[PDB]
Amino acid sequence: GQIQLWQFLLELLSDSANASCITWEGTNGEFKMTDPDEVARRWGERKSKPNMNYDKLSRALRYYYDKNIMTKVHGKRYAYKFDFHGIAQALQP
DNA sequence: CAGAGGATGTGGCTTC
DNA sequence: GAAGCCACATCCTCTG
Repeated sequence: GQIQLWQFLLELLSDSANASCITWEGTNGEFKMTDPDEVARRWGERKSKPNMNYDKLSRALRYYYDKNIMTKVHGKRYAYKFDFHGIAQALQP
């Protein structure tokens, strides 16, 4: 508890063990969900919510476009880009 | 199956 | 004991 979504994802990406589950992809910002279910599973877990799936998760991310927190890497599959613009905003009191 | 966004609901923190 | 917003969860009818 006491956490956002866009945070959780960072936590995982800092651990190179989870590269099986979610790995940084090249350019600053870009990453891909190699396993978009083991992700969805651990999220419900951390948020004590055992009905969780990529279906509801990606909707939660689709809100972060308007907030300029992260953006969809168009065409490429299960891939996403963190957005420093609105990241720096949520990182202020 | 993605991926998209509207609609409604929800546990969360709080102002009168 | 109630109205305020917050960031999700739940759902849903598109589309490729």
